[PDB]
Amino acid sequence: PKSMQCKVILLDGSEYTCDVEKRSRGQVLFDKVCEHLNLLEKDYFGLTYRDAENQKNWLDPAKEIKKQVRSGAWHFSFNVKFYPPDPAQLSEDITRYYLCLQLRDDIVSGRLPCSFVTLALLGSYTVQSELGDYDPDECGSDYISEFRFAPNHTKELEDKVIELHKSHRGMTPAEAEMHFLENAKKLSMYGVDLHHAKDSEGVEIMLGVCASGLLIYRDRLRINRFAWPKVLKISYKRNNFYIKIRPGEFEQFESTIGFKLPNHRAAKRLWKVCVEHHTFFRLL
Ligand SMILES: CN1CCN(C(=O)Nc2ccc(F)cc2)CC1
Repeated sequence: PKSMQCKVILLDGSEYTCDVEKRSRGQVLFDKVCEHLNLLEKDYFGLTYRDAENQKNWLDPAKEIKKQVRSGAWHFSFNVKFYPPDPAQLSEDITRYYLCLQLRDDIVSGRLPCSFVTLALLGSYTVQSELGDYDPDECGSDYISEFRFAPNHTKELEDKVIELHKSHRGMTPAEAEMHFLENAKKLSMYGVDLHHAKDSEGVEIMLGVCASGLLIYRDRLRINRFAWPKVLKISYKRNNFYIKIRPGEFEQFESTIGFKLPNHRAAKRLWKVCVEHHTFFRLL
């Protein structure tokens, strides 16, 4: 029974390797990775792979791995797929831990923009969780953490992490990880999956997919929002993506809104993540 080697980049940056039968569905690999991670609250997570265009795609757990990775390597990342709006409602501390690891990469990568002060506060909770109580012996006036806190590190930011770390004496890792999440969850781009697009006029916009709905960023001023309940149908056709809005009160007709994506693959990818978010966040 022929098996393919799988390599999975974990959220701590280490690599998990296993074998699966070459006709295996994504769920088989996902279950192995989650068992490795001692993760029970699996519904928030997924595996990603890179397609022939180097775009990130979710591995569909219901479909054969081979039919998704096609010509590419059996190389994956383990990621948060659905960011919980209220991480305090998760059952297990270990779930919150993996969500913290993801958010730390979202911040360092610049996917999740963050003020100086919030970068320093999030850093201070990570330091408290991972080293415990502040110790002056380790950190002199010239201290620079090994910890990556931001897309760009400054001495000022390092100083502020240390100043806030001092305030967290007695804080336990789950407690510090919960404070991390109570701050991160409020950030305007928390759990927003962004897609480059053009409006029905050719104006370059961003489409954001998240728990609360579909966001349209037409620049720093003029952000439109479509809550998931207000969306009856998501469709794609060639390079175009469409949302069918419920009729407003006393309105005769549904309304359909159309966008232009980079290519057909990008339209199908945006369609699939919207359908998935709509289904996931509808239920809980
Ligand atoms: C396999 N499904 C996954 C979706 N669904 C669920 O509970 N979603 C959810 C929404 C929002 C939240 F914050 C947590 C979970 C039930 C089982």
